[PDB]
Amino acid sequence: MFENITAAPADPILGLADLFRADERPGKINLGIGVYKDETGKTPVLTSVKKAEQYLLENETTKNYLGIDGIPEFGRCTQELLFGKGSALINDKRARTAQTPGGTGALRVAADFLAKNTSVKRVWVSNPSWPNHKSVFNSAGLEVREYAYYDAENHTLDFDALINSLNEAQAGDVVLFHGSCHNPTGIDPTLEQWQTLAQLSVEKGWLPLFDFAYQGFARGLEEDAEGLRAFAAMHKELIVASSYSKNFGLYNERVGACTLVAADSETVDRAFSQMKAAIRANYSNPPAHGASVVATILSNDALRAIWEQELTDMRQRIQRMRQLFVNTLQEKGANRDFSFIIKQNGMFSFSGLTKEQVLRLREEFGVYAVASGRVNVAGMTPDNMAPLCEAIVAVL
Amino acid sequence: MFENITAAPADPILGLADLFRADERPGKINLGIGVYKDETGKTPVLTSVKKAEQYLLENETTKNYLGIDGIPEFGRCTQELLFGKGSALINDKRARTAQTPGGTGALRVAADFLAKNTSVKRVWVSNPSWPNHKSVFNSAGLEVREYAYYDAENHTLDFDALINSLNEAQAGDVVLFHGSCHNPTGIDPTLEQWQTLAQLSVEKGWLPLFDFAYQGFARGLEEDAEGLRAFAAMHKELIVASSYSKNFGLYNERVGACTLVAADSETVDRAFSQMKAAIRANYSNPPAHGASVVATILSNDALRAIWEQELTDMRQRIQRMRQLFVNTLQEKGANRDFSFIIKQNGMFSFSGLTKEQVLRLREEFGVYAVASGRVNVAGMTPDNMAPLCEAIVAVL
Ligand SMILES: *Cc1c(COP(=O)(O)O)cnc(C)c1O
Ligand SMILES: *Cc1c(COP(=O)(O)O)cnc(C)c1O
Repeated sequence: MFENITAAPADPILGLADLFRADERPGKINLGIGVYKDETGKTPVLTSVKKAEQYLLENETTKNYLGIDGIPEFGRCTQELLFGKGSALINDKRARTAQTPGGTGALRVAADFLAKNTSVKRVWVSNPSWPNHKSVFNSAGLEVREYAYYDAENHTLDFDALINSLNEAQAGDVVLFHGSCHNPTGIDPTLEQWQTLAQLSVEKGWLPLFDFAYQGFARGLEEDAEGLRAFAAMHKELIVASSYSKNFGLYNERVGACTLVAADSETVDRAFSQMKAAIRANYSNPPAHGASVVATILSNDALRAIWEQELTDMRQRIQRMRQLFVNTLQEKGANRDFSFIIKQNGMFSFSGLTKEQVLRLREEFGVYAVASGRVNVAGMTPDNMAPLCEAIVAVL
Repeated sequence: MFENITAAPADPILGLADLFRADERPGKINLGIGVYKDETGKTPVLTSVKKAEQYLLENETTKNYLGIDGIPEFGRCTQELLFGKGSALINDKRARTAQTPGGTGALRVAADFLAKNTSVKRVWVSNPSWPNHKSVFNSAGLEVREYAYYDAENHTLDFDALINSLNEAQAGDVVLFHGSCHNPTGIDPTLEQWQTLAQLSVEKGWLPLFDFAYQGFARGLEEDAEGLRAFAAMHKELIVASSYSKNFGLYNERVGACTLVAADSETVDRAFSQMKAAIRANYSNPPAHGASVVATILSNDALRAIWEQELTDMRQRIQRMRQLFVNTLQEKGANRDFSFIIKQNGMFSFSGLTKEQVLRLREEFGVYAVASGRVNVAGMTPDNMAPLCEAIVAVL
């Protein structure tokens, strides 16, 4: 019965790793990764999570099942992290949150929930977007469309072209927004554009679906959430998928939440129960480890202070590197003006190199980027910074 | 958009917990649970897993993403646990295994994989079966049918009636077998009946789907697998979902694997890639914690020896309790002959009480069982054993 089965197509991101872990050139550099790396080239366990894990090892007495929605604490801290302390939404009991296996698990859960309990048929995802967004949505049965976003020429957010592509979006359609650090491009709407996008959404009838995967990496934990909070203020409904994989360095523990907000308590509840049933037919209940670690940190003044600083360092390292990158080029040749790399947020951004320029980089020079010219800035160190720009300038 | 949403129906198993955690009667007893409990009424963390977790805390240097299939070690030990050491299947490179979030996550993953890459439309699950089996299958789009199993009158496995219901099963149909400790009833096919069921499956063209959730609880780790191994010997294809939640007491860490076997290397591989793509659109990659704990134990002679003993104790406690149960009744009144409870395997079995007898138990006497009359034997202790049978005999 499996003899007819077709090879699944490689992922070139997940498929890119291999040739790196096969190349030999000494200079070898991997800027196609999706995780953060410190100045020494490693993806360390935060000190704060190591402390929370010792606590757990000592205080855990059972590994019995969590509820289907996970750890209550975890759910609350998330809501507070996302919407804020004295939020009208939290006080009105308008939000229910489900602990989920990774930001990805949250997306799929919203997907299966939306797919089977509502009349949603389409989801619009920004033009360049995290490639896996589409696949998560298709597998639920939903159709994915694309709205315009990135100005190929100006390396900016085309606000008009974006809106112009969102008028073809009808009422009960789900629009997907990246809360901060746009995954492929790093270009984020300003606060005025989020307020504008919020208003259009209210009039037009769209159902917002926020993907928060890097809270804390553009400007901070609170600032990074103003857009999401601009919508939360005028919308009666919205869904939000967050991940704690990149901001807690908890990648393989699968920590993320899927938050659902309705018009009032009775509704978020009724709707939440169907969400529970979706989870229940998927993985049954969430993995306690990484999430126990996050509830513990966030609810301990001591540990939380340390984590904030660890987040801040990470964020500051990337900012140190975007700047050092746009400079070393200016010194080592650099035809073009890469000044745009600066103030593009998060670990990524499009270099703007052609697909053929990337190949040449990876083949002669041994620098590994995603064919889209997307580079992970956190994979740059002061040490490899120089050969890196020298091999880029050697291709334009 | 969520105002039309319908209340999801309660789970009465997951919905049964509540009224227990609300009742007041001192004598209060919960035999409707799904987890194991020791003689003191607790679900402890094994000593072996506590040791493996200290190891991890000390030796882990990163929490970076696992592959989509998880931890290789974990995959190998599983294969060896399931098929055996010098297995033709392992040596021929005929099996690929994916670490998954719980036995439930494995089921869904097989489900989405089967749903989208094969011409499977139906799945047959034993008559009384783990209720969540159906929901996992429906959500993939597959249809669930039911084959006969349990002799209401004899408290036995109706071998004929079973087979008689499996002739309506056509060629590319998936038949689901519980490898050991049938979830609701505890009745397991003997080795001759597994060999017979294997042969029928080969001639008729069915695709076996084994659900192993209690390996080690009926007779042992190896014996519990002879059925599965009887099929593995004649089948060119078969799928197996295993869970490590009940045998490692790792309930909330979501540890389970989804094993896929094809006719040969090239095929299991091609097919495996599509399975990877299913996982990839679901949760992206598996939680490392509970699975790291299992690879570490299983690959350490010291720790594995301790675990085996802990498994053996659990298994022996349940056997001590089935026997003590069928006896205390014989002493305290007992109309009927419950001698059938003895040598019914695992933590469960049907008491054979009518749905109205269960209600009366739970309402007057404060004993909590699932309406199907299913009782968890591991929730019985020598201490509560006496009031328990006294309140049962008070209802017949
Ligand atoms: C990383 C990422 C996710 C997936 O998160 P996991 O937490 O690893 O599942 C989802 N969305 C975006 C935009 C991401 O960058
Ligand atoms: C417990 C159980 C499962 C689910 O296992 P988890 O590992 O908790 O997902 C699946 N199948 C059967 C028969 C079970 O008893």
